[PDB]
Amino acid sequence: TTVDFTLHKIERKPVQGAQFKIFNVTDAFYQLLENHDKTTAASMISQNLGQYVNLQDPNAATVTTDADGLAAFKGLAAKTNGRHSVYAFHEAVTPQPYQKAADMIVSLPVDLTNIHLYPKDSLVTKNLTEINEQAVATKDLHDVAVGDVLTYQVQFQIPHDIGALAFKYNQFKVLDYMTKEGLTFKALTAITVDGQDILKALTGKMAFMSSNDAAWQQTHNYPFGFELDFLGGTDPDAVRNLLTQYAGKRVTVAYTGIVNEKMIPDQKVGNTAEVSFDPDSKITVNGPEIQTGGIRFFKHEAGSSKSLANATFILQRMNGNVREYAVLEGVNGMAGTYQPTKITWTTNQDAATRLKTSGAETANLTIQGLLPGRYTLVETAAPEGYEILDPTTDFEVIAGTWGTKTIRIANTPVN
Repeated sequence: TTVDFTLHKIERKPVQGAQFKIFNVTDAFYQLLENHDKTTAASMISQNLGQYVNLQDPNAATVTTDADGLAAFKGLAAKTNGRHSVYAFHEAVTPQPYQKAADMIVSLPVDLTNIHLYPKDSLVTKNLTEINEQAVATKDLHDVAVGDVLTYQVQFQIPHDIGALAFKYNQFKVLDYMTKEGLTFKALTAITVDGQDILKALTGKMAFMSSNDAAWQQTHNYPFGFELDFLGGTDPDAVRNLLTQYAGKRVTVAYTGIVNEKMIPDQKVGNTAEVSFDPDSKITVNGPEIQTGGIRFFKHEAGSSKSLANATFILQRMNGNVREYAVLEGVNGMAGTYQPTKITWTTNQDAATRLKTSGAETANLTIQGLLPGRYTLVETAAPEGYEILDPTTDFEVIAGTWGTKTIRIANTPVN
């Protein structure tokens, strides 16, 4: 009825600061057991854990590694609804410069009370390193605004025997993609190994494709992505010679992506990097999730539920002492539902974008692409026939959603 898990994060060197989260996936596992083997289930959850769990669940117990790189999870249940429990583990945030461990899983009993796990790192790794050229923390979930330039790094090892004849290696694929929309591929910014950029040597010598290319949609299904084959370009030989002199070393592929107006809230969007040396064998990792914010209002005649169009608003934010006001690009000829390509901020309120209500029934002013935190909707004009009731409506964009509810705002009829 009771078990313990002692996690040991080490990378020779122990690692303090790494936070782990435990997930009970007992019933998620036994669901797959109907269609699948124990091994196929065990791996499926380990591979794509976020498919089976909310990875940022508050209730999922979380602990941080101490000085010794050690993290206890005391007193777990052995059973779970008449099944021997199966628990999954996930490194939620990692300190610099360390990498994110693989998402390991265990099925009970094995019996053993004090169970010591040692979460090793994945053979492919992905991170969100920067947002608008400013470094962020390595964590499983990042909240984003529309028009943000996101910088990703996919890291993987070169085989020790890369220059073998048997040539042995004629393919070094690197495939990144997202299943759901939200990003557009901006650019490949570097390919570094041994802290030295080899992108200039490789350009015009690899195969390289992305979402922006006409050849992508016929060959790949996905809205965002890029494919990169080192040994499948116009000069595979020279590119193999280049890689052999860094045989064993860790290549990092950096690229930028732009958050677009198809990115919607209530939708966490991950990416997946796949590395393959042949069509037979792939090593693969899922990056961190990203989500954006939004909010809905209902402008109405006081007392009734009468929707009032052409009530003008500006969105206000605090920057410590400083008031700032939203400037929405890509919203020429929109009203009610605003789906901007970039929300940027100004201290001059005369320059701020005037948001006008539509007169739709359910909610007649929506904004997407917002960061979470506190805001204030300021009514600059009531529609003709109505005076303003309360000039400011302060609210909170909840992290990754449309909010807990649509915010009703009343106008007073003059007659």
